[PDB]
Formats: sequence, structure tokens, C-alpha cells
Amino acid sequence: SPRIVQSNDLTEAAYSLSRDQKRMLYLFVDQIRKSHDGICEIHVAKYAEIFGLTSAEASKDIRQALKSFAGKEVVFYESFPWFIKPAHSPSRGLYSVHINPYLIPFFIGLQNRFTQFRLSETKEITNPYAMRLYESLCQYRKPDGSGIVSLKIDWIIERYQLPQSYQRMPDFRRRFLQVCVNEINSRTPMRLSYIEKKKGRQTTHIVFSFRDIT
DNA sequence: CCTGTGACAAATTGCCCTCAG
DNA sequence: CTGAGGGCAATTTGTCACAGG
Ligand SMILES: [Mg+2]
Repeated sequence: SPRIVQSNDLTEAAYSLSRDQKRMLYLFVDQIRKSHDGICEIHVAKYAEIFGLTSAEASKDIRQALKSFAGKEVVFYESFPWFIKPAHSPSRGLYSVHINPYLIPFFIGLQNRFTQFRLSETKEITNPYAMRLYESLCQYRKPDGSGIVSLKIDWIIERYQLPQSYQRMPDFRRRFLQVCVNEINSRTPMRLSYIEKKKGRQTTHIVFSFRDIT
């Protein structure tokens, strides 16, 4: 699929979006790059095509995901509103959106540091936290297509804005870690495992090690 | 403290059914 | 045929109360 290239800033940005909302942002960056005012646009047939949905169901996703963008902010470690104006359909099947102009810079490398991947790697993932992990792991991918990275549990909870109940490690393992690891080792070209780093009686970081299936 | 696990309810998800250009 | 709406049941995800170390 098209190859996405977002800055690590966003990749590490703290926010809470849905699958459909994230799928939507991918396309927003893409189209933006190969294009700023932020005034992007989305088509239902294309969307329905890329992600394999019926024209109808793709309409549900875009329409609901566009409302759920109201009031949501992005915190680049400076908080920013995703949109500055309500989305709107000028033509049947087409939606026009005004991404906060002030956000293009971040959505664009602006420097050597950045993250990239193809839509095929992340189009089969369902859990938005898993989409988050994958992208982060891709921030450490080497030309080989593998890597190893240690992440602070703290950082993960704060950036991925995980549910409060995942502050209790036994629940973070079950609902977040195990879940996202499997999802990736099944819906993406990545094959990964992990080791828990400890500080006596408590897990502090998570050591992720991954290698490309191909 | 810190773990793992069973219940439970709110969310999601892929389908299904209509209807107006 | 599209795509804008209205629903639905089966999973999932987010909480929490317990036993044990
Ligand atoms: Mg959907």
C-alpha cells in the first residue's frame, strides 16, 4: 500500500484515537505529504477499497470517526486540537477536513528523525493500542527489518493513554501486552517477543525484540 | 506490595436491511 | 449500483473483587 512517513514526534505524541480514526490519519498524512493548509479530503469508495470494506460500512466508519474527533487534542512532548472546523461532505461519498494548520510541521519529518511503514503492515490490526506499538517498534526498525527496543511502562501508559486500570501490571499484561503482541504476530509482517525489565518487585520497562517475517 | 483469574458491563466489529439519487 | 442511515449479536476491552506469595 502507500508508504507512510510521519515524524517520531507524532509517533511519540500522547493522544487517544480509534482504529477508524487512525486509519483516517494515515491517509491524512499520506495525502498531505504528496501535497499546506491542512484542508484534506477523503473519499468513501477509495477508503472502502484500501481497507476492504463495503461502500456502506466504510461510510459508517468515516462518518462516526469524524464526529469523535471533536474535542480531541494532541500533546507533543504543547497540546493541539486535531481539527479546527467540523468535517463536511461537499459531495456524496466525499468528506473535506481541516486539519489544524499548526500540525503540519509535526506530521512532517522536518528533520532526519522519523518513522515509516506501509499501510499493509497496519491495515489488518484492530486494537488501536496495537497500532501504536507497531508504529513505535517501526521507529526502531533497521534496514534489515528488525530491531530491539526497551520502553518504559510509564511512557507507554502516558503516550498511548492506556485505560486507568492498566496501571495495575497484572491487567496491563492481559489486556494490553498479550493482546497487542498476538495481534501483531498475526496481522503484520512482524514477529516479535518481549522481556520484562524489573526493579526488584516491579516491572519497569518492556524489552521488545522483532524480526521481519520476510 | 505484587500476581493471575473469574465475572460483568460498556464498546467494537463485521454483517444485514432500507432507500434516495 | 453507491453511500447515508438504522440495527444486531458475538467478541473485546476496561474494571474489580478475590486468593496467594
Ligand atoms: Mg465499522
